Amino acid sequence: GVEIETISPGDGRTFPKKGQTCVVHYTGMLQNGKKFDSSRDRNKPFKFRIGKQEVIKGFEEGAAQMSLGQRAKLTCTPDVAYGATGHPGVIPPNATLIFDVELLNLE
Ligand SMILES: CO[C@H]1C[C@@H]2CC[C@@H](C)[C@@](O)(O2)C(=O)C(=O)N2CCCC[C@H]2C(=O)O[C@H]([C@H](C)C[C@@H]2CC[C@@H](O)[C@H](OC)C2)CC(=O)[C@H](C)/C=C(\C)[C@@H](O)[C@@H](OC)C(=O)[C@H](C)C[C@H](C)/C=C/C=C/C=C/1C
Ligand SMILES: [Cl-]
Ligand SMILES: [Cl-]
Ligand SMILES: [Cl-]
Repeated sequence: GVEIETISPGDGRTFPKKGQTCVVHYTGMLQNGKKFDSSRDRNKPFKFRIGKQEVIKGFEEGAAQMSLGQRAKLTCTPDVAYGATGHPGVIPPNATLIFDVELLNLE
């Protein structure tokens, strides 16, 4: 599943709701240490809708349990990420993924 380790606490009150758009900054790396992406380096926060299966299960389950302003390390086992298939040309089969996510806003 998804394991969450807080980097900085959020407000402890405002969490993503049904129908809301999450606005985050993230950095992703393979558990071996290779960084594969960062919304921070492109200076553009990442947006996705809660409950719309837009992102991998671990990323959305991690964000759903975060409050506004929280930053956390999410460790995603392959069954909540890209599983046996991987993501073509970027994420191999059976990859555990680490995401550093900050919940910036809810729209
Ligand atoms: C260039 O960078 C890519 C993101 C890259 C791709 C490669 C991976 C390593 C990665 O680097 O992100 C990465 O860090 C990663 O693993 N991510 C991104 C951050 C959230 C977690 C994860 C993810 O789920 O990616 C996603 C993963 C790769 C695929 C999805 C996984 C869940 C599954 O249910 C979905 O089935 C459909 C497919 C990619 C996304 O987060 C993008 C935003 C979402 C989609 C494409 C779909 O949800 C699509 O469904 C119709 C939509 O509704 C979108 C909004 C429609 C519009 C037009 C498309 C926009 C595309 C934007 C693409 C972007 C910024
Ligand atoms: Cl790297
Ligand atoms: Cl920015
Ligand atoms: Cl923002």
